[PDB]
Amino acid sequence: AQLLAANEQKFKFDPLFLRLFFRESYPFTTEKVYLSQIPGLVNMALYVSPIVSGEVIRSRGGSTSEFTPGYVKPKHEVNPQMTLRRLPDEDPQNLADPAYRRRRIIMQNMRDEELAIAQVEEMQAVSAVLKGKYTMTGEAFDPVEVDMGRSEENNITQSGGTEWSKRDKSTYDPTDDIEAYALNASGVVNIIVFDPKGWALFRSFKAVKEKLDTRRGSNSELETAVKDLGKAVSYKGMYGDVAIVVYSGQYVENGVKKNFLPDNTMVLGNTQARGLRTYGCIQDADAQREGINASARYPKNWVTTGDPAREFTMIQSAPLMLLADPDEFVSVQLA
Amino acid sequence: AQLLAANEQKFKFDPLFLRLFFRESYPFTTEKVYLSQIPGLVNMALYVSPIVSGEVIRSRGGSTSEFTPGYVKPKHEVNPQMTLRRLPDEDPQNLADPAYRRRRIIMQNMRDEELAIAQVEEMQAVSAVLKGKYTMTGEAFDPVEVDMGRSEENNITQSGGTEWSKRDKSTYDPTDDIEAYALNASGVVNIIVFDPKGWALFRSFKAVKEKLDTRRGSNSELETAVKDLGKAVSYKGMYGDVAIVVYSGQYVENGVKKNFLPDNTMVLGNTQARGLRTYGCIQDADAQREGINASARYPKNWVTTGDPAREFTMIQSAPLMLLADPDEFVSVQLA
Amino acid sequence: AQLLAANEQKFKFDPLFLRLFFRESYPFTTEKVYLSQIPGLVNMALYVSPIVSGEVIRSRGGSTSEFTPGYVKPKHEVNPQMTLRRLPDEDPQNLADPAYRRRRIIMQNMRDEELAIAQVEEMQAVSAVLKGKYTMTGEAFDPVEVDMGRSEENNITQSGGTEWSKRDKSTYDPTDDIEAYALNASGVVNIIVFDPKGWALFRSFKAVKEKLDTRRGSNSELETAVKDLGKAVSYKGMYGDVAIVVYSGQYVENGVKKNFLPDNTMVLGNTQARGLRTYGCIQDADAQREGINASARYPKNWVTTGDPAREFTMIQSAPLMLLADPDEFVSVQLA
Amino acid sequence: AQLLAANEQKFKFDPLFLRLFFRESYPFTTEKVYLSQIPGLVNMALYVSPIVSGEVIRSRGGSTSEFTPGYVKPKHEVNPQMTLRRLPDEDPQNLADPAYRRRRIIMQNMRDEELAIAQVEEMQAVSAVLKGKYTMTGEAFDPVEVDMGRSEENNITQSGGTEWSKRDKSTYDPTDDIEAYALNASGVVNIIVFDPKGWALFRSFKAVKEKLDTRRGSNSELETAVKDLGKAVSYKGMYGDVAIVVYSGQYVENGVKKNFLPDNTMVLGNTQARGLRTYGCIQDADAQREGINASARYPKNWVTTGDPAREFTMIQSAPLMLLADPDEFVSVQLA
Repeated sequence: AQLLAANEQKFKFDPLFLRLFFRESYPFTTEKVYLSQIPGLVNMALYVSPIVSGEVIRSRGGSTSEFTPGYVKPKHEVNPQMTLRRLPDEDPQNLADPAYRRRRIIMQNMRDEELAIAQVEEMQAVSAVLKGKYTMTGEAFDPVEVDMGRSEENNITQSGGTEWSKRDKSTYDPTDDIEAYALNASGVVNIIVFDPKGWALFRSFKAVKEKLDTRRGSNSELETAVKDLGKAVSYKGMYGDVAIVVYSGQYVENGVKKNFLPDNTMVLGNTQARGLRTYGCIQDADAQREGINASARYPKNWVTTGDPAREFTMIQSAPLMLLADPDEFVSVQLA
Repeated sequence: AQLLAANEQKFKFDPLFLRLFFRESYPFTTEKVYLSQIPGLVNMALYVSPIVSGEVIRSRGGSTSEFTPGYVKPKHEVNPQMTLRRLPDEDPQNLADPAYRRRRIIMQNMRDEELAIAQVEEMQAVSAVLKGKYTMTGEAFDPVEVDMGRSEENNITQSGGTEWSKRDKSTYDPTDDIEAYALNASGVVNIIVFDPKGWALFRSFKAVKEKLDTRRGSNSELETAVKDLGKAVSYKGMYGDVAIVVYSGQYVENGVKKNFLPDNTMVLGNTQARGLRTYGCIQDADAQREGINASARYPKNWVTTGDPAREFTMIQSAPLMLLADPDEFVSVQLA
Repeated sequence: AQLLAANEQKFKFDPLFLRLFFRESYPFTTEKVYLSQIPGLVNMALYVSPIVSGEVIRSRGGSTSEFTPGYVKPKHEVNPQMTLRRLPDEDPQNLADPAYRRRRIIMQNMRDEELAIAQVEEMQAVSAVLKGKYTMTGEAFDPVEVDMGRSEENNITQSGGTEWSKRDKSTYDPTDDIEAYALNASGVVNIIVFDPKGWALFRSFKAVKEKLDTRRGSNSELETAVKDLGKAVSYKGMYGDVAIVVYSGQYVENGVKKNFLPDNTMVLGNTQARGLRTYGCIQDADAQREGINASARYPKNWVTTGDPAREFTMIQSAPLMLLADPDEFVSVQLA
Repeated sequence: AQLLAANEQKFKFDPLFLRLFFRESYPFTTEKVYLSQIPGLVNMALYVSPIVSGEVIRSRGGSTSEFTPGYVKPKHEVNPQMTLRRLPDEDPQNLADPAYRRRRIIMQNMRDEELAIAQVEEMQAVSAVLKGKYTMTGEAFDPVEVDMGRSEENNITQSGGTEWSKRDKSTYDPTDDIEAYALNASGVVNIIVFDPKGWALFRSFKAVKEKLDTRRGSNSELETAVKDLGKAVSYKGMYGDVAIVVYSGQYVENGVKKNFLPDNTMVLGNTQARGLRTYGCIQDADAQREGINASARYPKNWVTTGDPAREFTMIQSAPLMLLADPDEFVSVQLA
């Protein structure tokens, strides 16, 4: 079987939530996740006298510091009969040999394993910061609930009383609503990412059109972070100070494709927020034997004999997508 | 007798269906097409505790998986009488040379042959995502039937009861009808490609021309399809969570021009829906000698003798356009 | 006499009816032009069994293929007594040399000469796409009629019914009228070339200026081919999906300048339309002696003896501006 | 132990006050900070004939001198239990090395320390420019007062009969009121930076948005100096000759965040105003031996033995932010 060196992917296509807020990652060397080891936030400086004295600063973890990671180990078979996809610049002549066919099917399995894991991680991040709460479910797995600690003031519901869909489309100005909803953000917002359906009603107002910018974007390197995600991510322009992004990602359930976000919703927040990317241990004999207990991903290839005399491929991981301060965003439930 | 390396075209101008739905291709190393050998889609990551053996993600195929490809091989004359278009100041001295003239005419003949094969692929694709059924028939070809698996709920006919035409053009709103039609789609819908006359009445609604956002800089990179296909595809604008595309493409029969789509239809579709581009084997005596049995296209230039003492150039293929999920679309038949 | 190879112009400034619709050129090797030799259309395909052989594919579609090229050979005399545009600080005393000045006047004569061919070619193009019928009639030239094949339904006049002049200039939307004239075009339209006096009334409608996205640098890339001929061509901008451009080129008669298009005229065409730039044969003994029977232009410098004792320079060309599909464009006579 | 030269930080994150008003710095070689030692201002010339010598010029600067700065000195331990951040594309082999892990911990502790000092260095600046009065407190410090020498008229709070909150929101123009506030500013006003809670009140006026040209690009230098703080500061636009900034940075208490400015307040000044950055002696036994008595910061690492047996890293400085003309800024307490 192919060794552990079969890890040649080096593709960074994290979709808009692991790249914009959850950039930093903290893999752990224990079964669970403890927030005590996390550096946390810096304190004040606390004026003291001259050399007379001096007191030591300890960065605590607060109240809750024990979470259970979402361990995952999806498996594929490497049956050497699947018809290989016609990737470009592929000569069938140096392809008929099994030594290359198997070597490429292994890489294909690695690619779609990594894609599934990363997409589940993004689903986890969206479930985390769309409402602040979160849960872990699954067949043959004990349910687990994770609570960030989102304040109730950051879950503004537009349906109650005053919506946006029942106002004049040529006289109503939605800037005041945006300011009133972003006032309680605990920090200046610059990202107001919408939904594909939710953006239509917002843009339908005429007052936004003239003020809205389309000048290619002049915010930051964010346009570079968007151009790679050309399919499900669109960058629109300037609201005057903040950037507008419409994101329409999809994920594949049992047989049906669904969006990450609830249909008519939007979020305000900051592009400089702190998003934890904690990971548990890869509870495998080989990983512990090779000192790779603290890692984000773990590929493995082997051949099982006797009853299932087949060769398999696994990518084990354990995400616990976490947010430092849940109250730095506002989740508007539009209607 | 030119060599077998005469396939230098590099013209990826597939017309709006081989590029939005059937982006994934699969050559086969066997005569028929065994759909069970397709790797298939990917489910999320379904969680398991790291003490129990994981479940193998296997490509569960359908009840029927043994299809027959539609072998197609057009051949052309290379008689050095056909006039040649003038490339910009391409040294007209060498034109009189027959050796260069035949080599030049081979290239144009190959472009014509390839264009003569692009259309059968989309004659298959239009039937596939318009009805879920397709018959391959022709002179000296035994009829073949392909049942994609489309159900009744994805073949709504507007004539069944209340129709759009027999309403009031200035007051009626079709958004509710569009939502009802998209309800039974088994997945997100964002593309509703129309007909050149199936759209002239939908726009006639007073509410539609107000709701439709015809502004440039629209949803996504889909406008690239407009730039590539400036001859048959237009992009009318936005409609909320769905774009408006008018496809007046035409295919030419023996002497006449005809439309791909019937006059009054629309397709509630997903731009991310996967479509198979499976191909059969090149069932040619020469092809097996060089190991080109599993390939998409196969050119061959040769010289016939005895009765038709001329020389021909032929291109063989076997397109079997397929969809993994036929129920991902809705074919509404307007009236 | 100067050598024939002294033909250095390479400054093609074709005015938007030879660079937008008539890109492809077909020089001929026969005194007349045989349209049947043009490639034209290619049939779709035939579903054939892999065993039996298919039928040969021919080049059909055209019936009448007889046309008379409009031979044009203007000449200039090259006496060295003219006044010349003094190059800024390049000719301190080189002008004193008669040979250098004569070579300069030869170059300038050719530069002025090519315009007398470009103007007639563009006039041919306007005659083609404004009515579909063209007449060749001049002194010492027999009158000949050429008909593109344009149907009568594409020469619709705004006078019939309610013209735009007798209409509201504040509330009415001409988009309905524009599209009502656009179905009978056989292909999506995106070019609406106007005449400034005809375009003046269309600009008046408030719905236009509300919809006329005059934002420069739009997704349309035609302006790249427009700014080169900025003398008489503007670029008004986008109109949703279609592109509005104003053309006011004026061709010089014997001493007077006349507009290419009548005042209240407008066209609907596609920027990727196929236009033929077929050329006849230069029926000159000198060209035939060097095998230049098939070419676009053929300069000739030669000195006369005895009665008109001077030196002359001819340029001979046989332009036969043709259209593949004459019904693709629609020419409306505004009112 | 880490060498004293291990001071590789090169991060400049001054929060909009040390980066715009308090540029120049004056570290001191004496324990207390004597104000009478600043360079000061200069007389004009004192005209003198060129036969007689002129009096030598002497500039002193200020009278009240014997101030006393705070002597903040935060510490940190290097307990090698912290879960180190997974730096992108770093190998796991190096993480096993204890020396590299210790160096990484020291480097992170340096960042945490330096982010703890700038908080006081900015709280002092905010307190100085709101009232010109600022007291230093803290356990075991004997609170020390700082009277900048403000006038009384430069504290105009809107508390009369008419305030900005209880008047007309459509016809009132705040230009006159802003100019009346800026009249007693001892200079030309240039910055009207807001606290966002107080900003939202000003933003509601239509007379503001009818003239607030919030075009992207502040002045070509301000937005260059403020993009680094994408988390705390934001730029609104230009109000004519002046710009508007919204500062929302928060200073953290022992466990809780607090705002630098009172919510409904604004302050007016200039970007060219001079602000002193006087420091004091770094009263350290080793710093005296290394000839660094007068400096801005002083890192130190040591290993304690026996009772608090650990290894400590400490940063110590002495900030005594000052101004030359404290009465040039006007702090309006809105209502």
